[PDB]
Amino acid sequence: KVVPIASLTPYQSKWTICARVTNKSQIRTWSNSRGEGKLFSLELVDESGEIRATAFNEQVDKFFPLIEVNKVYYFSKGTLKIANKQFTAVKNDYEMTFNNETSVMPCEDDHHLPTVQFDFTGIDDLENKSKDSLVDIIGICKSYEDATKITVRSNNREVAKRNIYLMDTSGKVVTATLWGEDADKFDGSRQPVLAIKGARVSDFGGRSLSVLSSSTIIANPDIPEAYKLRGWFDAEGQ
DNA sequence: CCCCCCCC
Repeated sequence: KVVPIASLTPYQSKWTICARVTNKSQIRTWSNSRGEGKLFSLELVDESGEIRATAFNEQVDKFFPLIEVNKVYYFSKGTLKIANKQFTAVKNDYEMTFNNETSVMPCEDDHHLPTVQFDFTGIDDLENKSKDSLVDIIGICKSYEDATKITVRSNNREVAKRNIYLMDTSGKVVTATLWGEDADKFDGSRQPVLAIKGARVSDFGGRSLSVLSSSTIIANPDIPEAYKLRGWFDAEGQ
């Protein structure tokens, strides 16, 4: 029986949520001073709230191919505990981890559950944010560059890299780096309003941003401050 | 249990 995400608490292992996926990761392996394994993570949203959920190893195999982004599912039992704020933009005290107990059945998208949500920081306000801290931002993609292939000696990877320059009603332009696939797909033609959840702050250049693979980019967010942006921009931004 | 996200 279905409770909101707002209600979920480590003190009660009996719960079902009807949540829609807003972010699914790809499967990633790790190995360290502690452990070995693979995982993928999700970000969920309902009418009450949002939550990050992560499946490991044997659930990654169960569940990776049964969950896709933008769809609505019942999630039933997982592991809850304090969110590591360091590593998310997601707005919850806790954080779910699948287990052998987890069930994931498809739920009806008839209650229209919402889409990504954001807690924005003005591009003029990033001066007051810390390096490595995660931000949410909305901006006109004033301009963008072609993608290039960076070469990472530290770990031996050749990554796609695409810089984009984002401006908001303050006239402050911030450089933002896309990586990998993102760097490759992105087309900012007609200068769209982008809303990016969980972009990571960087100090290169004073303040810039790095769009991580955990970040969630919405091309023309159907949200009030996007019309507010295009409005200004087609006037003062010109 | 991850939590790396790269470069100038």
